[PDB]
Amino acid sequence: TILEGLEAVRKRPGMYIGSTGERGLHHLIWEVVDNAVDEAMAGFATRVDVKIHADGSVEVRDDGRGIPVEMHATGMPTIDVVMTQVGVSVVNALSTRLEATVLRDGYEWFQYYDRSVPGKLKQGGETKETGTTIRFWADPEIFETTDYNFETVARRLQEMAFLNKGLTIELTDERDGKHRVFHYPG
Amino acid sequence: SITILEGLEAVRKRPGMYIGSTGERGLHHLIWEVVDNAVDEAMAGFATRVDVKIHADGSVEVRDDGRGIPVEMHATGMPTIDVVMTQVGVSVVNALSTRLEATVLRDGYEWFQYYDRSVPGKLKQGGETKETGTTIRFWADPEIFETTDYNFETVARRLQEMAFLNKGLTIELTDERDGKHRVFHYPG
Ligand SMILES: CO[C@@H]1[C@@H](OC(N)=O)[C@@H](O)[C@H](Oc2ccc3c(O)c(NC(=O)c4ccc(O)c(CC=C(C)C)c4)c(=O)oc3c2C)OC1(C)C
Ligand code: NA
Ligand code: NA
Ligand code: NA
Ligand code: NA
Ligand code: NA
Repeated sequence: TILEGLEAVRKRPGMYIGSTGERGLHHLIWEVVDNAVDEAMAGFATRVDVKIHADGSVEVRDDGRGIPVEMHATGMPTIDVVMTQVGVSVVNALSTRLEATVLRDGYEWFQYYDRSVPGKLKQGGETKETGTTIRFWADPEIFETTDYNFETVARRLQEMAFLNKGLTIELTDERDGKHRVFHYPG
Repeated sequence: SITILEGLEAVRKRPGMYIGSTGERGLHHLIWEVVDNAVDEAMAGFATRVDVKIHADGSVEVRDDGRGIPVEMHATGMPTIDVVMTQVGVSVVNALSTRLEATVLRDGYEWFQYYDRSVPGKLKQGGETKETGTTIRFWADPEIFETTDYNFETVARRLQEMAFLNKGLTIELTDERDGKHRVFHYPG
């Protein structure tokens, strides 16, 4: 049933991200970034870092509270409930791979998803830091393009910074070295 | 299999036999081993660039554009990359790390592997690419080392020396803890 839900996304992605061209591809970034910016609005995060990797993956890191990793009532870690059932599960469904690294509850935690199928959540080292890193690889079977446009992403992140005064958003493109930092005082 | 585990446990039992000591000098030996493997690939004529990143979580990432660690099934019934990470020089880094991740571009694909206290995960085949190279990210074990705090200046001075001794190689160093950076490239 959880698998059927994610397969429904792959069958009709337009129902979830509007379309499967360049605008649909960029929706994967908007979803993950919106989740990070939500932590800034909530008063926990101060910075969101976005990287476009040369392998076509995108990495989004925040210093918010960290996606909860404790066991959920449904019998999987809460992070796995999130990545299989809520908004960002669409990103998992339409990615060949998603990795999550969370700083929370005194530890670094590692999870991966292989075509949306969770690995086993691993507890890493001790840390007082909190936050979330998500890295995802858009599925080229789904999208008409896997080419992210730096200028499109930069203009969106600059507007997000303008609506969320005091938030810093950094964007790095590892394909060609482009780098921008956006922030408005607040 | 018993022998492979015995070998890694021998390293944890007496790390001084393999990296000299378990203070700061010993800690920095983990970076030298991984970087040495990348620089050797470059100067054997297969790579042009080595990128070293000290992450805010205390992990170190070393990336090269060399041939990539071989990933094909080995005669022993595990992938060659798992033989490498459990048996050769870099297996000392794996043994003295709580975690090691390898991302290899080779044989037409991006490949993902992890090691939890040197125990391999299942090697995963990712997307298609002609590109080749190796990325290793490792988390030094604080139960082994007296300190896990790498020194930017120590790393920079050693990488500068490596670039000087290997003319034509680019070595880039970034430290996400405090934003420090260097790029070394001696023409040759
Ligand atoms: C993709 O996850 C997103 C988050 O994205 C990021 N990047 O943080 C963020 O947008 C937002 O994050 C929330 C949203 C609400 C709470 C929240 O209400 C918390 N309060 C708790 O006491 C708490 C503790 C454990 C727990 O399982 C839950 C409910 C489960 C949630 C929020 C998934 C809540 C908390 O600690 O963290 C929260 C966090 C991190 O919602 C998620 C989890 C869907
Ligand atoms: Na949507
Ligand atoms: Na959403
Ligand atoms: Na935080
Ligand atoms: Na990883
Ligand atoms: Na290469």
